[PDB]
Amino acid sequence: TKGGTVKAASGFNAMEDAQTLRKAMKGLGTDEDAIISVLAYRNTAQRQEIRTAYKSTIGRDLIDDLKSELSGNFEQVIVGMMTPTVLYDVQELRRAMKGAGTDEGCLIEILASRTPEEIRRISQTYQQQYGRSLEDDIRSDTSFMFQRVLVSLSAGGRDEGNYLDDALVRQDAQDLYEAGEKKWGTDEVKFLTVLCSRNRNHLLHVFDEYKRISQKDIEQSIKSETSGSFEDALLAIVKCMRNKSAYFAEKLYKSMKGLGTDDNTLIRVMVSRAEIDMLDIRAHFKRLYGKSLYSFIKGDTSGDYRKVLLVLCGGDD
Ligand SMILES: [Ca+2]
Ligand SMILES: [Ca+2]
Ligand SMILES: [Ca+2]
Repeated sequence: TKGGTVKAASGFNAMEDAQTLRKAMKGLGTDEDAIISVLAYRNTAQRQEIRTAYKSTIGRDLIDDLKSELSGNFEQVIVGMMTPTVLYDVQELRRAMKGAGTDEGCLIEILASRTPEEIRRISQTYQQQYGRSLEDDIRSDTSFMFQRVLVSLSAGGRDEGNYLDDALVRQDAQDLYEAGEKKWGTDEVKFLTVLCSRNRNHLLHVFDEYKRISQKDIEQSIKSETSGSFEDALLAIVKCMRNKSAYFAEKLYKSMKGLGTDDNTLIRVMVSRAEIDMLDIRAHFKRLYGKSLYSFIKGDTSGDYRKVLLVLCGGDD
């Protein structure tokens, strides 16, 4: 509703930007501020035009140069910014699954918050890039009910449109209420089938009906009736169906509120949402947490890494 912080620049001159960036890198050292002052003030599409212009104006490769000159978390953010939107998601999913470990939080976040149409583009691109099925990789990297949720989301087969079947909304709400009072454990299949199959309008109506019949929010019941990564995935679906901006505020809060910082999450959220809904994220952050997002980033990061994240945030003093 308020939208993003990062917008398409006016007066955009790709060749001039190419020259600014080369000047920033050429010779010993780097002018990191100059890099920020260009890249954080162009949108992702414009940054692709810079890449093209850099080859033809400078006779070099921009990403290669950035990678050579920069390091650490600042390099990660800048290279992130330079990556086409779909490919960035693809590469984040790959990173989350590569090796014996898994970044489960990353999988949840992307697969719960992207639309089916976005998931299909991601899935296609992952297949083309790696010659691997996204669904098959997810299936390998996760287990049990958590796997069922993530495989379903990755398959991108949720009902679409906004058709409202009042009788089915009622039935679903009742079914979820009963699934929670089954004698020998929650019926987790009912939860995951409703939450993974139904269209958004329908689910928003189920959530309201569930509260009407149970006097409890569906999130409260999820928290008391499920556990583990499976719980976390179901909560992510619900939160994303209600208000994805709020979900991402929560993701940012959790990435910073502890001792230390979940940089991978902070970076991905800030890069991936700066053009979509960062102003809404900021608003919801302030409501939930009574502090500005800006102040959290300022307090938990430093250096050029801080600088660029604060430009992505927008604001604020
Ligand atoms: Ca240099
Ligand atoms: Ca793995
Ligand atoms: Ca911290």
